[PDB]
Amino acid sequence: MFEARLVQGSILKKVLEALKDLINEACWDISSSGVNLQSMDSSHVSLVQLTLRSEGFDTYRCDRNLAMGVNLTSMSKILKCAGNEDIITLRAEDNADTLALVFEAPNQEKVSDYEMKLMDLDVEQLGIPEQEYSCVVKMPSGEFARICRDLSHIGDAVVISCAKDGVKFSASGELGNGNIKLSQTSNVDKEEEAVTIEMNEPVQLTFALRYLNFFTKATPLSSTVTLSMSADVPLVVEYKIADMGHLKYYLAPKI
Amino acid sequence: MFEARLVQGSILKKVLEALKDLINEACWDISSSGVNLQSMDSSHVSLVQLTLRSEGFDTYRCDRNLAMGVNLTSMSKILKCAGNEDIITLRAEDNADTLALVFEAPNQEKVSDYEMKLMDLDVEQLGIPEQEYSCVVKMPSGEFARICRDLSHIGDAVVISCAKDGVKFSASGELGNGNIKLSQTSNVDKEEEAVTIEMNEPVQLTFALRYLNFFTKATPLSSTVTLSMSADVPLVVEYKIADMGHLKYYLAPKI
Amino acid sequence: MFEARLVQGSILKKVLEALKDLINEACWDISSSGVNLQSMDSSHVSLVQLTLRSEGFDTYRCDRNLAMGVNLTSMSKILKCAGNEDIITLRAEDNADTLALVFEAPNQEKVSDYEMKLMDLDVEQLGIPEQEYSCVVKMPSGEFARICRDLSHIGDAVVISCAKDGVKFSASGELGNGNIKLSQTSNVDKEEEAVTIEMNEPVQLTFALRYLNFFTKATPLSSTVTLSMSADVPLVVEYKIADMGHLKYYLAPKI
Repeated sequence: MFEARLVQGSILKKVLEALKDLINEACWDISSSGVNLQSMDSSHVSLVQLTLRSEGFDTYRCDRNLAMGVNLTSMSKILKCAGNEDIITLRAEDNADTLALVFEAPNQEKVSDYEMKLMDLDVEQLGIPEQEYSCVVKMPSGEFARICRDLSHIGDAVVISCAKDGVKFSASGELGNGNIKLSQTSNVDKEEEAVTIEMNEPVQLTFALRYLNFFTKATPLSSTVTLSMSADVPLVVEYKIADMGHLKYYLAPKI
Repeated sequence: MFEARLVQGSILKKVLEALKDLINEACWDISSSGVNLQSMDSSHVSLVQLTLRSEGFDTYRCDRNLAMGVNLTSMSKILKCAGNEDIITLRAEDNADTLALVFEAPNQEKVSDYEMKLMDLDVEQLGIPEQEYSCVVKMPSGEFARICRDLSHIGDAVVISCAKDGVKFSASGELGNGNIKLSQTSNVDKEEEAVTIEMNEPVQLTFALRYLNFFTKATPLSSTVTLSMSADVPLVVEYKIADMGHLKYYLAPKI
Repeated sequence: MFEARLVQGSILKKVLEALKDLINEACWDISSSGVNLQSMDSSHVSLVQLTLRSEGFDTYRCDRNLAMGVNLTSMSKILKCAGNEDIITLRAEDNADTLALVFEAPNQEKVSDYEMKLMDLDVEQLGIPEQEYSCVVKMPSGEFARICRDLSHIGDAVVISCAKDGVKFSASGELGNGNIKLSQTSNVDKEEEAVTIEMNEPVQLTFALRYLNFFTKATPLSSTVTLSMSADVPLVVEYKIADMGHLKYYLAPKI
């Protein structure tokens, strides 16, 4: 038996809401150390890596490594039947072709029990080259979402320029161009309002806005986001999942 | 002649919003004891029965029993035009076949006078007698609304199974299957957000989920809903209309 | 050079919201006396005329009259990017391309520099010249908005009847008919409905409700609206924008 009881159900709701548009199907690599997902998106452009560590779960049980192939659109639909404050328990027999999802209200008067059909899929594998990056921008998650959205009216691509004297997002198109300059803070007082740049050398990279606008569906999961960049390698957009792990999205620059 | 004055016109806005999707035209039986509507949907699976007592109105007079044929699409349109806190007055002179509806804004600035056909058409008048039911379930209306909404993502039918210690709703379909068990809870005193059962013998019936989703548009009219059920007879779904009367939806099971 | 600055970002946004569904490509006349926009809408039915005097901006400089051809949907989008508390700067250097729109958030965290390509359109004009009208009605803007919206459920045309009593809007279609009567009560009254009317002779004209429902998108720009009517000429619906300027709509009555 695999069995994982997650007390804050909102978290799994949000993860599915952040993945279902970008990718339709993917295998859930389950083990004693946690749950891990790794997939390309459905247009073969970006890469996604999800991690939810075992200890994040209130109760956790994994007799042996499972791989469950999963339609995320169906999984999301089922999770929309969960409340935000439900305790969600995930359960699969060792080689069973189903995943049960139990949504307990907090007072135990209402209990829901769903049994999802798996789909049978060939796993993907990479993980990408772990790297020391030139720039690391930490910033509010709501601010990053709004920027990508604003600039998507102007252009299909965004140039992210970092230097010592700031970060800048620029886009360009048929109706013109725009530049959004977001200043580092010093003493912001809260921690989650900070804009901090860890800079080694200036960098200027171009990314497809369409894909960044997918990545920002993870905003509910965290109040900050970090962008790690270096020349000619994929951007990582990282959202922390409430002490349990993370959702990274990798994207090639143009060129 | 007919005239009924309702100071809390918000109630009548809620009833028409409850009726307009399911039923398109209906007979309005007006008498000195009040308003009684009764109709099948255009597909013959369900029946609605509405009752508004004369004493529920601020003023009421009926000279003359009347069977006004009414287009509920058109009446819901006109009611849209009413303020939330307008006084609503319904009116019919005699050998005129028109229903007038007068909305007087809260601080007598503005009177709106509306009038609609009153197409007296070949119709019905059933009733169907008092039955004794195997189960009667009372529960919060917003909770029944939620279970019908969520299960409609899974299948197009719901098995309702009643038992001493609770009621279950189960559905099955494309993306897998689902059951929601609500427990009898007692409490009472501080609120009736309870789930109570009255069980002479257990019941187990399948119903059309889309119809139950029409019925739940009445959710805003009452904090609770009752479900009376028996083998082979139509389910009743009752909503109380704040000390003026009731709204009952009737649905026959399958097989 | 042209340059204008405003603290009231919001007003600009509301002007574009109120124009952009009626007209696509527009020509802004920028002179030293201010900004002027005059155009038919894209169906050649109604006429719009916007005026924003130079004094209404808290800085204003214009060397040379410019005719800046803009797509109003694209400019509404851009202005959607700005904080409602943002300081806005409009800037152009004289012709081809660049209108620059700069949004500076209140305390210096964020600056947004946009640049809109201008197309070459001729500066229109015609400026149909003023008149004394049989009848001039002034009323709450949100009440005028609500009357057009509601009657649009009954009919496609409204008949405005002005009289010493007050003003009456009446519409008629398939479902039946409706009239709304606002009366002149005296003075010193709490209700915000002091409908006032300056009158030479009762008028009675019909108007397409589709277009009136375009003109009420200006509702946020002012709390009152003034209607000016005579037989055989266009209605004028005027929103005064706070001694900054005005937005006028012209619609001819049905024959």
